[PDB]
Amino acid sequence: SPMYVYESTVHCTNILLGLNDQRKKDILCDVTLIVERKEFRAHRAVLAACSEYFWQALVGQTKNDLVVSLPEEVTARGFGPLLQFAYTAKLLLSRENIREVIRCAEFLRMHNLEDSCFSFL
Amino acid sequence: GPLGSPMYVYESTVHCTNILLGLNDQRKKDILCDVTLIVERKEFRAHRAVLAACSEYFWQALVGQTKNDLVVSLPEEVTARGFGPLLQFAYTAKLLLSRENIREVIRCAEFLRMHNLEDSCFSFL
Repeated sequence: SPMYVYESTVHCTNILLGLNDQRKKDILCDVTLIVERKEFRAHRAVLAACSEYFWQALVGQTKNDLVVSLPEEVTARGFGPLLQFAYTAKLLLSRENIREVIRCAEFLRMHNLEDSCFSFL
Repeated sequence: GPLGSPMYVYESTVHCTNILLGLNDQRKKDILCDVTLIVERKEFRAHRAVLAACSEYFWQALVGQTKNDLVVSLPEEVTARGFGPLLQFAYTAKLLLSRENIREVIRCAEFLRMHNLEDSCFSFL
């Protein structure tokens, strides 16, 4: 009658690696975001999981090949690493893009993604 | 390549868990889902991308399915009793079994070729 329990330490990370690989090959994606004239494929469900901003942006949408344009405040240079972060749990930035990424994150209303989150390699 | 050392790092130790909870939540509310699985005449809402990442059987059944409304009938090997805990595993990283259903679930896991069960206590025979 007792219960056997398994909690996988690797599963979440492997799922995420799988989804990121899909994104990079544009396999099984469902939304095209246009960010400052650049196309980015993603899974709306992953995006809406990370943020209320994308939740409201993507919940109703009932279209073949959905296409959502982000406003001018969101640039490609700031968004790219934030999209990749949603798929890896990792941000790795340099002097070139750190400001824009942080500024993008505040527009996309990501709580407490600030200066002080970052560390040195 | 980059300008400057890409040396400014942030790694989140909650991020993955958080995504997976959001996905499981989406699944249970049936919001932002995209496939309906029919298993022994029962319906399960899910995300094809998530199934494809967890299961080789689902990968190969689902890659190239571009259509919006998607219903997928699983064969008779897949029972509701053996699949239920597996779908939940896929969505939470946790598998809870007893003597009553273990064989049925394990058998179903081999058929689906479910990933990330090898570090478990369970034999696959």
